Amino acid sequence: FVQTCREEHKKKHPDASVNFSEFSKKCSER
DNA sequence: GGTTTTTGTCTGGCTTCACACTTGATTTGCATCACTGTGTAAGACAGGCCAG
Repeated sequence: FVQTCREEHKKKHPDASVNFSEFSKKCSER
């Protein structure tokens, strides 16, 4: 799932390179 | 069902090779040479059963 989540968020966060720990937490929380 | 494991996910900044291009003198790869001895089998041949 995590790849798809991050791919969707590529536009959600306009140009940010997101953290590993926090992105894990977010994909986890959904 | 809980309790245990495998195997993924997301980045980048890292380390470690391969490739890039040239020249010409080495080094390798590979097929070939000339050549007889040896096995195999295509011949020839004397031989002996038997009939006129």
